[PDB]
Amino acid sequence: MTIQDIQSLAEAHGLLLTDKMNFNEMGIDFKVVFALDTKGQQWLLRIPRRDGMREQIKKEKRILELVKKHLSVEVPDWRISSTELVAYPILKDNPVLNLDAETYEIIWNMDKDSPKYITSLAKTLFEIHSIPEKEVRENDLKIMKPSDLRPEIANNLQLVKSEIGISEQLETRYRKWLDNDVLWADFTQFIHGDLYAGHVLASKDGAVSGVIDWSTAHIDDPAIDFAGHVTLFGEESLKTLIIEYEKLGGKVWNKLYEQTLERAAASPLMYGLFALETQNESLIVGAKAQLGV
Ligand SMILES: CC[C@H]1OC(=O)[C@H](C)[C@@H](O[C@H]2C[C@@](C)(OC)[C@@H](O)[C@H](C)O2)[C@H](C)[C@@H](O[C@@H]2O[C@H](C)C[C@H](N(C)C)[C@H]2O)[C@](C)(O)C[C@@H](C)C(=O)[C@H](C)[C@@H](O)[C@]1(C)O
Ligand SMILES: Nc1nc2c(ncn2[C@@H]2O[C@H](COP(=O)(O)OP(=O)(O)OP(=O)(O)O)[C@@H](O)[C@H]2O)c(=O)[nH]1
Ligand SMILES: [Mg+2]
Ligand SMILES: [Mg+2]
Ligand SMILES: [Mg+2]
Repeated sequence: MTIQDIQSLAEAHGLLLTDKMNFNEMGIDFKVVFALDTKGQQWLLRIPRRDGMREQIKKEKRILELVKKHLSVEVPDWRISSTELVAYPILKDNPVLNLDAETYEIIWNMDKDSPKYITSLAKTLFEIHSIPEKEVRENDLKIMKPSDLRPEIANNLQLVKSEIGISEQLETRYRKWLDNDVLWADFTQFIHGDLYAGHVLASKDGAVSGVIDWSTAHIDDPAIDFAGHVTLFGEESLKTLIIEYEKLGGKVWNKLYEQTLERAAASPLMYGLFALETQNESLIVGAKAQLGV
């Protein structure tokens, strides 16, 4: 897409943009543009990459209106939310990490060992997970009960194995995990559902100030909101995060740490399931790579 193409799309939605813009291709769902309007306001544009995304756009809009009422940190304040374009004013701080546009390598915008990141991330996790189930239900978001989690993952495994394939090693791990009763919590809570450093905004000291990408939010296993952390920060950091979260009153179980590791390891299964649901071949090919087939 050209700069002029983006200017025309934005003008079609009442947003008059300068030609000063740069592109972020990190996301699978949306191409993002850092843009600047002729009054000097910085804008974040999210342009759907696939056909048939209208419902997820309207769902994410509803999610954001729900969560902004409950969180101390900023979330995107959508002003345009058509089937063609999503736009919100840029948030205050940079994400904790970015990908290098050329190399695609992680660029860290804070010291990853920042202690403030752990304590403030614990607080944000506590606030997200505190959102009342009644409000989630009233907003027509998916609610998974504890009894739903293992049957769903088992269905996911059968579907991915049948449609794409899975290595024998990954299958064995996933089936041990599904059978390991003590790992699974007896409660579910409202979660972000795609939470990792790429979606957390912080000042340079590591104090979390915002969370961005919200289409996945629903009630589910809380460990899902810890797996992205252990994937990039490691097991001892995860242990510290769990300790800080419990200090705030976050609901835990003895095996939350172990469950989080298995959720992190289930990333390829979740990617394969997502790719199949999109029906997008390029995505399915990428998932098949991670599945070891
Ligand atoms: C550092 C940067 C890397 O991010 C991660 O590794 C984090 C830690 C994953 O979250 C991990 C951890 C966790 C908990 O998500 C936070 C888990 O749910 C997912 C499956 O895997 C991400 C984000 C996953 O994306 C998410 O995949 C979901 C299936 C759908 C979701 N979105 C489009 C709706 C999408 O953003 C997923 C599968 O790795 C994307 C594929 C394409 C990649 O391999 C890409 C190249 C990643 O390596 C990455 C972006 O470079
Ligand atoms: N600084 C800054 N970067 C942002 C902001 N919103 C999005 N980004 C960047 O744009 C990228 C893609 O935007 P997302 O909304 O995550 O796109 P997506 O397609 O939903 O992403 P995934 O579902 O994770 O694949 C993010 O990973 C950030 O690097 C923002 O408000 N500020
Ligand atoms: Mg994203
Ligand atoms: Mg049990
Ligand atoms: Mg997203």
